[PDB]
Amino acid sequence: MSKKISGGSVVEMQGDEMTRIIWELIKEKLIFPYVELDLHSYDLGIENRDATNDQVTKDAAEAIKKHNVGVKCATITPDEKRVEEFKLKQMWKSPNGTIRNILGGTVFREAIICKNIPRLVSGWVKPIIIGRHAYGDQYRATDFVVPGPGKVEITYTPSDGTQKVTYLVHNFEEGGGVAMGMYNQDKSIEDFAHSSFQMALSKGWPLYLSTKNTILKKYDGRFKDIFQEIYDKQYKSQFEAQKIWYEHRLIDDMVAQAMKSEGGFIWACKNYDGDVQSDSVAQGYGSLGMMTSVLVCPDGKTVEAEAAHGTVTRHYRMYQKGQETSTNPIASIFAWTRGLAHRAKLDNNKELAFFANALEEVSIETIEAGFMTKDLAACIKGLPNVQRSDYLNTFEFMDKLGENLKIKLAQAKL
Amino acid sequence: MSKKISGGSVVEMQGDEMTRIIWELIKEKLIFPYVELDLHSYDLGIENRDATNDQVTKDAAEAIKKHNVGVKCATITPDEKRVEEFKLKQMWKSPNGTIRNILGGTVFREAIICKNIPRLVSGWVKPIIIGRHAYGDQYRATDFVVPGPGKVEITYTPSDGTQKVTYLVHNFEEGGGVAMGMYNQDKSIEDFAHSSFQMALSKGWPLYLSTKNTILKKYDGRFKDIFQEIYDKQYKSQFEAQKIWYEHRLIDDMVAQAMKSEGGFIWACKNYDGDVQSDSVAQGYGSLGMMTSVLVCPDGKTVEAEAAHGTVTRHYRMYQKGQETSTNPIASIFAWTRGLAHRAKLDNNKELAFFANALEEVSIETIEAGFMTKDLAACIKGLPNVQRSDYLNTFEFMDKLGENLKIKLAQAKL
Ligand SMILES: NC(=O)c1ccc[n+]([C@@H]2O[C@H](COP(=O)([O-])OP(=O)(O)OC[C@H]3O[C@@H](n4cnc5c(N)ncnc54)[C@H](OP(=O)(O)O)[C@@H]3O)[C@@H](O)[C@H]2O)c1
Ligand SMILES: NC(=O)c1ccc[n+]([C@@H]2O[C@H](COP(=O)([O-])OP(=O)(O)OC[C@H]3O[C@@H](n4cnc5c(N)ncnc54)[C@H](OP(=O)(O)O)[C@@H]3O)[C@@H](O)[C@H]2O)c1
Ligand SMILES: [Ca+2]
Ligand SMILES: [Ca+2]
Repeated sequence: MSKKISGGSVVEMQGDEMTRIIWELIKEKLIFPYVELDLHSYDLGIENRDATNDQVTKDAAEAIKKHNVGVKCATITPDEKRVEEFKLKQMWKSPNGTIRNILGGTVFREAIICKNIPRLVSGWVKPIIIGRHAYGDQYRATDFVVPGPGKVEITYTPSDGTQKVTYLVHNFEEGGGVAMGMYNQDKSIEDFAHSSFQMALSKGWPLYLSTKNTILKKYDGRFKDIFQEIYDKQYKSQFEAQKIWYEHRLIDDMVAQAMKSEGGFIWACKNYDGDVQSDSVAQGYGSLGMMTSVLVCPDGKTVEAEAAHGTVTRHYRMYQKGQETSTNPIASIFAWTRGLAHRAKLDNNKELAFFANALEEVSIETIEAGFMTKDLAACIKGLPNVQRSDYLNTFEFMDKLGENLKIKLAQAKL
Repeated sequence: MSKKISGGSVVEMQGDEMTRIIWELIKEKLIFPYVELDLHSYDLGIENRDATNDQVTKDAAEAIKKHNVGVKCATITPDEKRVEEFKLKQMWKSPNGTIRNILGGTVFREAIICKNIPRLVSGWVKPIIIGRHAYGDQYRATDFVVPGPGKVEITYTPSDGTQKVTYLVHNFEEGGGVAMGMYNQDKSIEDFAHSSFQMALSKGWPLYLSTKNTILKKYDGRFKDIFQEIYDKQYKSQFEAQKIWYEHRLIDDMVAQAMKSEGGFIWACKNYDGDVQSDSVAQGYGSLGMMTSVLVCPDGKTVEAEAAHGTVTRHYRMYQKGQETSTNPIASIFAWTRGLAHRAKLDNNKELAFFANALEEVSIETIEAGFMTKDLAACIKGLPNVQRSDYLNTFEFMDKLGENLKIKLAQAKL
């Protein structure tokens, strides 16, 4: 609509439920008024994905390869109950898995900190950065139900023409169950290691990798060996210069060490662990609504910013019944600022870069000034002691943000 | 030596490193002096397992089936570095996986609480109980290294050999990587559900199950469907009477909800999640050294008690160097007490039951009186502010418990 700064090419991906509502408020009140964009939109709402048989999801991924920058809204991943809810043709796969599998790379997640917000974990005075391997494992697996007594096996047929190898997975003598198979590639694991070592060096913090190699001796063993190998041959000396270090730990030990630490380190996580632990860490610092998530591709030019949390169904349900909601929009806001910032970097656009940072400090300034959504208010007071007066609802908060942004930009221009 | 209370038949499993040292101190100073047990002993130390080609591990599991009660010390699970350390014949599999796979059931883990010990997580004023499915998944999988380009497929064959379903896992056309197969059985998942619903009813607390069914639609979907099914048909009404409830949550949502909760609920976890989260929860309340872990078998008669943590190798290295150490023995002691307490329940042995509870309160009384190992001292003071005078070394702590126990048992008679 009414815009002024030249933003450039950006790939936008619309989402579902509560986040879809918030997403539009962000563009209308915080972005469009000040930035003119060459926008490429792809509606990843559950209805449009079903309509296009999920083709829209693949088109978006490819669009990101071309334009180099994407910003995504949380989306719904269908299970049986969802198929029945929207009368879907199929139980579509996670659009995040599809995008990540096509782009590849590492998803770096970190909390968004405000000085007036108490944490649930007492010692985290420094930031914890998680590097989630964005490829393979459970997010590209094959699983099915075992109908009754029978044999389940997994085989490998070499392109080198030698004899195929067959391994027994299990002999179901009586009754059925379930089975599945998953995998990962060396090249992808290699990129994962490089991005981890590089992130630790740019921050000047130690690096940790977690696996369960004692149980999955071959599978996880490969992650552990590739990391150690690349470290010894290309990064060990650089780490020592900055007096930092790299260590591998069993997932058990790692989550406990993290819990009692004071933060200040990079945490390389396999796909699943990175998925689960980034939520635990976000909640630890305060709220799932306060965290950044950016997929950094192996090219060092392409990026996809997103909100790590989901569509927030519980809040949407309330909305549908006419009950007042107080959903944190910051995570969704920082997906735009982080993306536009990268856009700025790639175009040497100082104005856009200025805008991206300006919106980020306005978000933090607002909350520290005392205006926040219910989740952050519960951090200060106890959830049981939170009063309606301690916070603004979803839309009152977007309005306040809007005014503050308008004031800061004016302050800058004048 | 001495002994006085008739204890009955108990299967003991010796372990490795730091926990092996502690294990002997427990028998010599806390058990043997007051109880004469019919011990059917098995050495699960890494050296004896290698010597017997791991047969000793299977003999122990079978012994537990026969005598109905076992108590186990933490053990080492070999990876390449361990094979080189002890010059092992093979990279032996986890003895815990072997025992659990043979016995089946659910492993219930819970923290051991002391009033004077501060938590890392602020809101947990009530206990969190984890029910870890002890069968299948990653702990009975088939993983291998993929040497180069080729195809990996997984298949199922009815026992009547009439057909064969083949699913494509992945086409490796660029290089190599890894792949694996895993499974589970309906019957085992069914026992898991029943034990979870029953535990919630005996405690009078809500129950939660976590899975990632949105991604592993068939595999995790089966867990979710079996739980809901058994709930609706056999437990829903009983839950409502006690005003409690059951809900399924995505693993993402679950770990975050747990982090900000006040505790007071049963948490049904798939094998892997139960493995990882029980460590995070233990550290949250204070220390990995303060947690109980008991495998409750389907037969509702056989039980296996253990410590949830490992052999504590790091402390063990300082021990070998001839350096003074301070390692929490509490978890190892409760493995003996809960095991003896079950033996008492089965034989209707009142004297033994009194003894088991007496040792448990002595452990708690000692710490609350101000005598503890370094880990607990760091909970009170900050780790950076802990002084030697603030804690006892392992040998000093065991001796203090030993004297306190002597007192209580003397008053328990005189
Ligand atoms: N596209 C994605 O990246 C993504 C990621 C995760 C889940 N999902 C999808 O989202 C749907 C719901 O999944 P879920 O239940 O696990 O949801 P979720 O979106 O992660 O939210 C679960 C809970 O987290 C809290 N929360 C999350 N974001 C919040 C915010 N911005 N402000 C305040 N509180 C927030 C709320 O707790 P209270 O209810 O206690 O306030 C909410 O009920 C599913 O269809 C799922 O597939 C998508
Ligand atoms: N048999 C079992 O049930 C079991 C379970 C887990 C691991 N393991 C085995 O044990 C070995 C070591 O594995 P890991 O490194 O993950 O070890 P771990 O035994 O879990 O200990 C890891 C860290 O946890 C803390 N910790 C654990 N128990 C403690 C106690 N009793 N008192 C005080 N602090 C305690 C220590 O932290 P600080 O160093 O910071 O003090 C220690 O270095 C491996 O060979 C593994 O296969 C066996
Ligand atoms: Ca997540
Ligand atoms: Ca564990």
